[PDB]
Amino acid sequence: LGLFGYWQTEEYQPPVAVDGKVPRNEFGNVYLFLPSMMPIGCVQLNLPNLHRV
DNA sequence: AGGTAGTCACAGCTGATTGCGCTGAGGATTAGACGTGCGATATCTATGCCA
Repeated sequence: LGLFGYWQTEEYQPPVAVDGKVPRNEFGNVYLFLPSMMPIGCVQLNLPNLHRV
């Protein structure tokens, strides 16, 4: 397991939603450990059953 | 007076229907570090020996 140092890591730049498409990771989701990780043009909503709508 | 076309009333053909089965998205959920008792290893040095 490669433990990279602070000098080897710069910064995570969140993507930008294009043409009404939400960017997704390799697994089809978005990592939202921090608010800055949210892609530009995206909003997180805590609405139950929102995906069905 | 004579006859066959328009029309209405009972038969076949077919899609909708009520029993049942799959998918896809929700809400619930042990193997190193840190410290310790123990067992093997170091070490400073008081004292008696002869040349």
